[PDB]
Amino acid sequence: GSSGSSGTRGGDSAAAPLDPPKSTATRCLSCNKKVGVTGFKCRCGSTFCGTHRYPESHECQFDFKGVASGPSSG
Ligand SMILES: [Zn+2]
Ligand SMILES: [Zn+2]
Repeated sequence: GSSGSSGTRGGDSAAAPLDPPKSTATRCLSCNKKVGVTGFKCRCGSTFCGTHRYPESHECQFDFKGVASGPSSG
């Protein structure tokens, strides 16, 4: 057996999916990868990694400037 503990309190959390107070973290929205701070915020608010930071890579839910087209992957 071993001893140890880790926890944070406050209003740091910037983006996170609908989850209970049991635990909260920051990960990508497509690869659910630990992005923490390095994460790249998007117009939709969500947080992605340096791989899915761009919109074209991740179907941005937030309607860009309202107008919508929906680019299909040939
Ligand atoms: Zn990602
Ligand atoms: Zn987005």
